Amino acid sequence: QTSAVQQKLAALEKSSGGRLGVALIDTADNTQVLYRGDERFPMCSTSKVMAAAAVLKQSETQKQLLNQPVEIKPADLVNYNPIAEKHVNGTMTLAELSAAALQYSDNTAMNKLIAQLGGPGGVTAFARAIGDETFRLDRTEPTLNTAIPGDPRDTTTPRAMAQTLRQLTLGHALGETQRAQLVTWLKGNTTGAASIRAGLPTSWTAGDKTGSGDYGTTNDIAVIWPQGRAPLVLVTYFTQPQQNAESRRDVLASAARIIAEGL
Ligand SMILES: [K+]
Repeated sequence: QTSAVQQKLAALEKSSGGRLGVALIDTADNTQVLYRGDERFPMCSTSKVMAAAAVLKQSETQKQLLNQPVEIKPADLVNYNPIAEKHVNGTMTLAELSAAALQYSDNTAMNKLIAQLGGPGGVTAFARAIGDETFRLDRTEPTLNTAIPGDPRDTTTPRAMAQTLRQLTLGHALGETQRAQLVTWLKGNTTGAASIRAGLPTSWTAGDKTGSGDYGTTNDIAVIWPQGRAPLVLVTYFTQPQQNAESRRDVLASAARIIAEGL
């Protein structure tokens, strides 16, 4: 079937000129709403959630891991490094790198998480360990953002990412103090006010991770606490046909507003 909500998302998509993917899980009743839910999209910086979560999982068996220093050298800086550049020729802890990656979208910080995990495939391995058969991380920053149409590298589907985000933030994929830390980090994101959360009633609270890349790729994944009811998980991915396209955070806000109005 095609619901009214799905038809509205298709109208939004048509007007946008791009390709929109949406997955909602309403934890009040476990129901899902999806739009292109099984199509692949480039994750861009939304993949930082999986990497940070994989390090949190490692920390369950190493109480001091998050306080472990990692050297930041000039050669490690990539294209967007607002926290790591302050620490070149010094160190950041794995907690500091996780916070920087998640809350500031620091790409050097992501590369240090990836390295801690043994490379992109270590991120994918953690995904598989928590039941996500779809996610794949193939490259480091910045090349994981090339976002070329039809390229499977560094992609997932909206359905898979919503399910994973639920398990990580609300379920039991992580230990309870690690889950709480992930949620704290997401709720302190600095980059999200124009994306999903722009489409939601302002009384609601949320944590999110944005992403952006080539092909005007504009993404957000969020855990949401609406006023008065059980939490939601919402994924909104968007990508466009030309390599140089502009970001469209407003499309993500519009998708979220359609979802919220449909509850
Ligand atoms: K970024």
